[PDB]
Amino acid sequence: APLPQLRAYTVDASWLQPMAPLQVADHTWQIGTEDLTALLVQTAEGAVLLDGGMPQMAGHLLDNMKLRGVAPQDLRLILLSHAHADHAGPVAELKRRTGAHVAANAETAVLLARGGSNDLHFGDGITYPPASADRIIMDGEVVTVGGIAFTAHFMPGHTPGSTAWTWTDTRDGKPVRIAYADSLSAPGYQLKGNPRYPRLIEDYKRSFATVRALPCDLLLTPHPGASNWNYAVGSKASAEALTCNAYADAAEKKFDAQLARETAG
Amino acid sequence: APLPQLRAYTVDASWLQPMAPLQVADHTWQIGTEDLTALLVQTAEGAVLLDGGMPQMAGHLLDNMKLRGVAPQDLRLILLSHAHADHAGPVAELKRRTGAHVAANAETAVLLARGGSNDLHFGDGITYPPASADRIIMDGEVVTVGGIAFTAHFMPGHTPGSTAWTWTDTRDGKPVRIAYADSLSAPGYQLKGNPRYPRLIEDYKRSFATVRALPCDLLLTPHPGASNWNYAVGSKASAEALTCNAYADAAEKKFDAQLARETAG
Amino acid sequence: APLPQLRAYTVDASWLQPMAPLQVADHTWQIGTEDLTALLVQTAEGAVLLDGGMPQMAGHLLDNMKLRGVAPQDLRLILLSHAHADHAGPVAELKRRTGAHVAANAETAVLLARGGSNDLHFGDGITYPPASADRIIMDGEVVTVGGIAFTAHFMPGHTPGSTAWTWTDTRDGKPVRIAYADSLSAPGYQLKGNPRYPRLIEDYKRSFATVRALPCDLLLTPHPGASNWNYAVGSKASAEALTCNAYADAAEKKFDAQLARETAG
Amino acid sequence: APLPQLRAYTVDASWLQPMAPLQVADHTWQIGTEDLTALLVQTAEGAVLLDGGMPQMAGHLLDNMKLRGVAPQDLRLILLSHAHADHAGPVAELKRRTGAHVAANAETAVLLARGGSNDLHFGDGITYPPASADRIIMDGEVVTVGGIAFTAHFMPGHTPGSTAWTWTDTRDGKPVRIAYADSLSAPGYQLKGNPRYPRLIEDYKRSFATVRALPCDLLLTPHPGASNWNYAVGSKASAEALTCNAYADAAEKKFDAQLARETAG
Ligand SMILES: C[C@@H]1[C@H]([C@H](C(=O)O)[C@@H](C)O)N=C(C(=O)O)[C@H]1S[C@@H]1CN[C@H](C(=O)N(C)C)C1
Ligand SMILES: C[C@@H]1[C@H]([C@H](C(=O)O)[C@@H](C)O)N=C(C(=O)O)[C@H]1S[C@@H]1CN[C@H](C(=O)N(C)C)C1
Ligand SMILES: C[C@@H]1[C@H]([C@H](C(=O)O)[C@@H](C)O)N=C(C(=O)O)[C@H]1S[C@@H]1CN[C@H](C(=O)N(C)C)C1
Ligand SMILES: C[C@@H]1[C@H]([C@H](C(=O)O)[C@@H](C)O)N=C(C(=O)O)[C@H]1S[C@@H]1CN[C@H](C(=O)N(C)C)C1
Ligand SMILES: [Zn+2]
Ligand SMILES: [Zn+2]
Ligand SMILES: [Zn+2]
Ligand SMILES: [Zn+2]
Ligand SMILES: [Zn+2]
Ligand SMILES: [Zn+2]
Ligand SMILES: [Zn+2]
Ligand SMILES: [Zn+2]
Repeated sequence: APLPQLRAYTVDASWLQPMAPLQVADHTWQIGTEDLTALLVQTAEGAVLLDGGMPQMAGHLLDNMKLRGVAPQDLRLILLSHAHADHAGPVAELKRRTGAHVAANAETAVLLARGGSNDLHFGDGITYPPASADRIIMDGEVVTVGGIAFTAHFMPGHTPGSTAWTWTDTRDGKPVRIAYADSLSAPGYQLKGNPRYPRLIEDYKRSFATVRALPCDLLLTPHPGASNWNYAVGSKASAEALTCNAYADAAEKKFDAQLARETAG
Repeated sequence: APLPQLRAYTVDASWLQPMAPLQVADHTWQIGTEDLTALLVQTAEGAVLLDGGMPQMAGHLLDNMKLRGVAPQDLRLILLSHAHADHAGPVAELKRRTGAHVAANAETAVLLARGGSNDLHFGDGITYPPASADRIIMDGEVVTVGGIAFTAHFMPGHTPGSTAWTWTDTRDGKPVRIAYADSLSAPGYQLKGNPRYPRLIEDYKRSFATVRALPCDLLLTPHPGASNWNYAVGSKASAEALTCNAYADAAEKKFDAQLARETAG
Repeated sequence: APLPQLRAYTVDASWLQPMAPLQVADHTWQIGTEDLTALLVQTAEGAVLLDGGMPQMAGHLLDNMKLRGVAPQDLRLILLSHAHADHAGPVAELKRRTGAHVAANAETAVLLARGGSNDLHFGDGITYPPASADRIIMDGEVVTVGGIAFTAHFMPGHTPGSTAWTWTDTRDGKPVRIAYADSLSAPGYQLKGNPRYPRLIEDYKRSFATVRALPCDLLLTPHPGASNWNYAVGSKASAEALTCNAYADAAEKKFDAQLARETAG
Repeated sequence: APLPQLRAYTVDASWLQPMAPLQVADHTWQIGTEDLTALLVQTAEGAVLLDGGMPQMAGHLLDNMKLRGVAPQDLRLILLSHAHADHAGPVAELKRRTGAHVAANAETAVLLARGGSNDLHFGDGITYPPASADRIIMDGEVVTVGGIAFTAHFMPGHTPGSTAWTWTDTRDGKPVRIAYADSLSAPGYQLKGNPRYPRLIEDYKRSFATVRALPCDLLLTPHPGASNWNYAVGSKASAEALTCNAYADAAEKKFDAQLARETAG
């Protein structure tokens, strides 16, 4: 009996179902798929991309940027929620084709440079082309493009580098404080006494409190279902979206239930 | 219609068919699979590994090292023919589990650090966990472990970093100059006017001449079939093996035929 | 008037004054200089080095290891307090000459890979040869060599990656819990409203509390004066050494005074 | 007697003597110092910089770009002759402040990522802030910005990664084939039997022939004196400049004389 074949990272079809740009606020657009968020923020001096989704989405993102009037070279900066294959997948290829810089904290930088390999929980099961961060970000640091200020809020747990990004856009007239909060799932993770992540539970617990305190007129998440968006319904997409408070509290109830189950079995 | 799923790198079963250590000379053993070479050289001051095969072979290699009396921490150095998934696949994991250093030329180092992504010919189709080289090697440089001297001979073409490694072992008494020459295939490559590799044909042509001039009492290749080894027949494995001259000349005839076919269609 | 010349990183002579190995406990030795700590821990299966001091100390460290019976290849692992030139200076050269692996957290890893350049407070004024970390460590993770367990305790502030390392040695018979706590200085730092380190004050404040809670029968610090060691007096070197509590409290009083002075002027 | 202090990399004052932009052709300007070349090429879709000189020149270069109408964000690409402190010195800082990408061959990439440390001949004596290459270039590859095509010609010797860059500009009307050829010095190098560079002499010899064959209506070199430019005399700066043939032949005569002297003593 030979050694087993490598097994591809396959996802639900809706994670790979392309959509046209969906306007979130005056400068902010969802340009990823129906089930993976990729936010384009268009400024007077270039564009910012927050997340890119799966590795095979690079061309779709560039197509949607062009629909928005954004040439590849106009992308100045890539920001990330966390460096897993379904959110940072196409970053290497996007950098090559745009000249964009990547800004991320040290934890996200080292995982991205590994292509998601040697993941604390997934091992080498879910990888993607490696990419290097060009600017290292600290907790609370402000990154500014075209006058739009993006603030990082560290929320470790789902990954050590998990980050929420906040910025204030407008809706026609009035300001809208947008919060792009990272995932709070723990899919198949060993939570208690994890030798690769000894303070995992403490980090999640603090991250729930960080999410609750975010400036947050409008919450978005890497998976739209996590904050109750429906990208397929256009102008009704945000209607049932959760607050940052409700997102944190639902995530913590799920976490507490999984911890109790882990303690049981 | 959604975007396509990622597709795993699958190979012939014999590339993943484990074998027990096969002795090549007094200190040198084939410890990979029936169809992928991985050479262990055991010295008074630790072991050297030349190639590791596929990513999922790391545990098999460590098992065979232990059969040879070589504990994981006793592996001092990893050398590579070239940094493709089926030859350098398990290098990252081997480094983590042994403390070995990797020595390679600059071209092999940059490809390895990318996990084989953005390959000049394969793109992102065939990747593996990224790894960093700890020592950069120049053409003709000598690497010595436990008194055994390994000499690098650059033979670019199959990859820009393709390298032949030579060393002198013994067979009971008499010296045997071993040549571990890299692959000379060009699988699906565009050879002529390649914008990612403008001097590809010149490099292959020079590499044929480098292989012909190697010190070479015994030739081995990353794929045993390439030099006419049969690892499944034990002490008869090397009986029909090619000389370095015959390997180079057969590879150049194949190359010339493919170039003429490329020129035709 | 031409642009100014580059200016070397010069230190007090005692930071570069070599000393013979000074035994701290049964397996632990100070092998750096009179004014820079470099701890060698010798185990049944190889040695661990915690810090190396200045870049030009590599040969002195190897000389002292040899005096201890430790050949260069016997060094298995390098640990760091923080990645500044006077503590991590010779790490690159030590790795090349020993085959050791470096283990560090993500923050220390990214600063080390920059050679201390683009430092949040020093800019490019104080740099050293870059080095890569081979294993990324999480808060509370245990690294074990030869049965001796080293636990990391993150204490950000002096650098984002600042780390205390703890292990239990023996003194003849009885156990001694050693705490190698990092520096808590803020030399010339802007503490309040620092755009490169927005949560600097919160991190220092938490790090004082982390240091107070360390398992700590014997405290050592990267600069011996910081914990009131005198490496020049041999067996009396530790006599007046501070507890972890006193070190934290003295450091916090200094920090509070500097913050008040920063608030004033 | 203590260990010696670190010693700064100091150069002649004229290597740090700033100058205003000196026009070389319709799109090409010398914007470095009187004694260090840094070429700005201005295109319809952004600027290219070839070399930057010393680390402390970053601000001077940005000042000269602004004089040319080139904002920091308008710099798209940095190209290098070779990755030594006096030519690639400010690359890290320029990348941070412009968003430019660096393109270089694998040898130049690995040396740049080391900040020039562990240099084959200089060791750690001459270092600079490390920087990463964003695009790896092959021999003869064409890099295009704003329709202007830059071709790389490898000329190893001074460093393994030494590269000549060629492009065709215009002088008012007529085309001018510019050749920016790298240094061919061997300052204090051991040429014969160098274990860190065994094929050094063969590489230099081939590089003389590469330089002789360059498309070359106008030659420039990293040090203007090497090709007999005088940047201080404005429109007469290129009057006595050497051809590519004469540069190669003078460099080879110097090399041959140094080799004979090395063979003697
Ligand atoms: C298993 C996932 C997937 C993996 C991950 O990022 O952890 C990815 C590697 O495949 N992405 C994930 C994430 O939280 O970001 C996870 S969890 C899953 C995603 N949508 C679902 C959701 O959020 N609901 C509220 C139902 C659960
Ligand atoms: C297509 C391959 C495979 C790929 C490669 O390394 O290029 C790998 C990525 O899947 N390894 C390869 C190599 O030359 O190293 C190639 S060529 C193929 C391997 N054994 C065969 C062989 O060498 N014969 C003499 C029949 C041809
Ligand atoms: C300015 C330093 C020097 C610099 C640093 O590491 O920050 C280095 C870059 O030069 N190392 C330093 C450290 O805290 O680690 C600092 S502080 C200085 C060192 N010994 C002194 C001390 O600790 N006392 C209790 C008097 C103060
Ligand atoms: C010793 C140098 C200096 C060093 C180098 O790059 O090698 C640098 C590290 O300090 N740069 C150098 C180079 O060739 O690029 C060298 S050689 C020196 C520079 N101008 C002179 C010259 O080229 N003449 C024709 C007189 C000789
Ligand atoms: Zn995830
Ligand atoms: Zn996800
Ligand atoms: Zn291959
Ligand atoms: Zn192969
Ligand atoms: Zn410090
Ligand atoms: Zn210090
Ligand atoms: Zn040079
Ligand atoms: Zn120079």
